[PDB]
Amino acid sequence: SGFRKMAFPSGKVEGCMVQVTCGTTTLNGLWLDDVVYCPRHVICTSEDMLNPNYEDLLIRKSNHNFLVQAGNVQLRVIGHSMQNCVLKLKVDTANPKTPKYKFVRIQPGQTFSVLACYNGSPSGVYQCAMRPNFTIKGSFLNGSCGSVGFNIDYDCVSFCYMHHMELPTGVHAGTDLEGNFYGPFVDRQTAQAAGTDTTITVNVLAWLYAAVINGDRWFLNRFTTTLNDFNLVAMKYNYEPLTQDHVDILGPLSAQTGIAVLDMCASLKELLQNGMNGRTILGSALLEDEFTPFDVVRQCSGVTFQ
Amino acid sequence: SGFRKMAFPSGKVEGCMVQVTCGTTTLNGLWLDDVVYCPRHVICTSEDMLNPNYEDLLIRKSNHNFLVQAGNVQLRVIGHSMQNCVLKLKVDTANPKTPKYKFVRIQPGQTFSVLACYNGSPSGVYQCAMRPNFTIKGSFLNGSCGSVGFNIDYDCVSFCYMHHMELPTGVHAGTDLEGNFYGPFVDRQTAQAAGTDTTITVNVLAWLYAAVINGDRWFLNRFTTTLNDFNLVAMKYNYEPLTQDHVDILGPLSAQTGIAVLDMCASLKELLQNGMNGRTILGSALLEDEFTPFDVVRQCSGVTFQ
Ligand SMILES: *CC(=O)N1CCN(Cc2cccc3ccccc23)CC1
Ligand SMILES: *CC(=O)N1CCN(Cc2cccc3ccccc23)CC1
Repeated sequence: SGFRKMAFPSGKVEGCMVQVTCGTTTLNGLWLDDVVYCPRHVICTSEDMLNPNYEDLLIRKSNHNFLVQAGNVQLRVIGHSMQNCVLKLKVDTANPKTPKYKFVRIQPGQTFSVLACYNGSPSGVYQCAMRPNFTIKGSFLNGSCGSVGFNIDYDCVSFCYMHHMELPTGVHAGTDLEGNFYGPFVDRQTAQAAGTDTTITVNVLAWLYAAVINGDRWFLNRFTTTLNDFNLVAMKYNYEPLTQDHVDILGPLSAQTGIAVLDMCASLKELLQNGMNGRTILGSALLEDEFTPFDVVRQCSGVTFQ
Repeated sequence: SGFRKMAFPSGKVEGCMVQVTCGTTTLNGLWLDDVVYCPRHVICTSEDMLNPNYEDLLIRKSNHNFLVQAGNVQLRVIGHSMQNCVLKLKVDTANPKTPKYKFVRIQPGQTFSVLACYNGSPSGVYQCAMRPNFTIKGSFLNGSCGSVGFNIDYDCVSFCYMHHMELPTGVHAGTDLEGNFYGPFVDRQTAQAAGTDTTITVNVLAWLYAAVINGDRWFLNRFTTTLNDFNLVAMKYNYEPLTQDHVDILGPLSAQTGIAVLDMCASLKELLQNGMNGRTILGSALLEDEFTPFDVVRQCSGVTFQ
């Protein structure tokens, strides 16, 4: 028993992190096979960031201008190209520690682990959700860019995020591993506004099911409700609307606890209107939305990986 | 910027986890050099747990009764001994992935990372604190015993915890790597009561300093206070008393924020008496005590490891 915000084990990713230096800037890169991936703003100076023309700046760089280091081993760049907002550096040595991997573009509300790195070296690991406004609320300092987010399925590492920037508001924005930003952001030093950050309703329900599995049952009430009636209340509190796909995804948790989704929705409705009255659920005084239904099943059943 | 409950990277520990089987029971073991460490209750049946005589049960076991597996590689046990509540299985092959390591017995209030494992395979990683009553509030299912807690300093893994049991109350108890339980618990299926679980005051202060570093300053008030006056209020709310050693440890955070410890204590005092009024600090509606002052400095300065 117990419930924790659990990250994936990071060992398979630790062996892929390298340090990338171009001119004076030093960021993290991700070394898979014989290619290193890193944010293209590694080629910028502090002055270029206000309005960078990446194509023009990249012309002034040659293969020998990029210094890639893996601990103390040194890689020779024999080819470079820009793909959207990431640089692909072809090196001479394939990474012997390359795991079974895949590049995936996640959807808002999905969760992943971040391996925060500085100078190519791992600093720590934590779990987070992609917010509905395509930001993440991470922990990143200068030099952490190029750190990656990932999931592990079976023996395969699915890379889904590379960190690029901190917004003036303190939240974080980045790309998939093909270099397409999540959200409308651009890699330029200019005022950018994220949208409204709504609560991931299907995740909150999954976490309420986790609470019941672990013995916190006080919020379970007599009422029930309808999907339309619930969504009308949810949207007033900036909760994402619930759809039938969401109800389908919660089916196995319903089956294990004997509590129907709409009944659970009626408990949530009352929690939104009346608050929590100074009580807690799974050790929290706020409704938590960084666990997907799959995260709950995974943790409550003990799924392991390679 | 940002602040997250961050675990250490787990790769160095993942390569040390093995599966240990004796008779019908299968737990996790920790393979360092040519020794495997595991909970001694691996030699018990479900019936033995009510009142086990470990010395007598261990007599009925020989070296070939223990099956240790590392993925698909198999270790041959050539010597076994009991040290307090852990078994030390001498094997024929030294672990090639043995890191620089150390065994350490931590003090209540210190934090560490747990690598939750099942059948010798990693499932996830999370950070937790040793509570003042020597329990931890983990996430553990059947088969997770022998999972270990650890810290990383420089290039050295400091093992400080091995999981042994779940109390009837849902909290977790275990030993150091010499097999001495933390707290008064015994590895036997009997009703055991943990003491009162108090809040780790010095950690709460460190986290308030983290909040100020990250821009949450609303709780900062006009008043100040004295150590004696603060402790008188803290003990009413089951907070650990603050000592001068605690004030000394917080010195660097005081220097970086320009806020004196006693001034920060006066803010906490008002938070304890008046509550939080539906506001949050670093995304939480509760005062958080699972960050040590060192965790805050580490995260807010970007310390890396091997
Ligand atoms: C994450 C990291 O290591 N850095 C982030 C900031 N900086 C370059 C950079 C990249 C994208 C946008 C942006 C906007 C303003 C200032 C700097 C920016 C390098 C280090
Ligand atoms: C953690 C784990 O894998 N297990 C814990 C429970 N069990 C054996 C065991 C060990 C210590 C105390 C105790 C008390 C009651 C029941 C079982 C107990 C094996 C699996």
